[PDB]
Amino acid sequence: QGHMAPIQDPVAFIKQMPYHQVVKELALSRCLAQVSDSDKAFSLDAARTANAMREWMPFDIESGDEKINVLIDKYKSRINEFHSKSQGVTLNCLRLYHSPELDKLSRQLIAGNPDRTWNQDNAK
Amino acid sequence: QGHMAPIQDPVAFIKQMPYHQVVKELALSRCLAQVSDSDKAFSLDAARTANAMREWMPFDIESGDEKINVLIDKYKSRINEFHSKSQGVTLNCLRLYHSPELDKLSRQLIAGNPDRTWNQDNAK
Repeated sequence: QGHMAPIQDPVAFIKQMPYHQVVKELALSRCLAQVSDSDKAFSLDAARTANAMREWMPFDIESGDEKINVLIDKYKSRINEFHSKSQGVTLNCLRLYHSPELDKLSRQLIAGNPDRTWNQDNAK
Repeated sequence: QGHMAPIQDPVAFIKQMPYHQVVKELALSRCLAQVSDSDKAFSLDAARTANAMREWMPFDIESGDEKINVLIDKYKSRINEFHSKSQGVTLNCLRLYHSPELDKLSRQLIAGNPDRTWNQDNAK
């Protein structure tokens, strides 16, 4: 009730990002898909969001898929030794998203300069 | 099988962030909690992750809770008019997370300098 109007360009905010950041958005979204119920609407939404990111960057799909997925696998299942009741899978995905490892990989998986944006390459 | 060892300080990566960024982590995590099934393990995990962020920043809880939540509400339910099958609730939360609006609010809700870090204030 009292819902806001539809979003006209859903990926406008992605198209303004440097490509290395788009890779991180894909990685985060897929991590979230993998740590939630594969047979649920949220997990499916996150998976499709991750996959859709590839349209907006010159991503190296053939090698990049498994390189990203192996890295996700190194973060997503960690047991969090919290100090002083959930497992913190969301926290694991955030740790991945901010990791130096993902930051390094995010630059390697982009054809050309990883600091360019989709808008730069397609709109102007 | 072949699982990696437990994480010793789960929030080490949060403690190194400028406080305004910690607010964004809270906002993203809670957005993810709200767009997933409230009666599911993932949603609960995301909620607890969001709530746990407050320990690591001088956050203005009394006003900040609803200010963050009103902003989440302006992003989370948007209908994405995709060009050329999920609703893209994950995308909505990412849009929130990168929004100028959240960036502005994230600085307003921190006592003192919002560019300081937990480590700066507590460890050295």
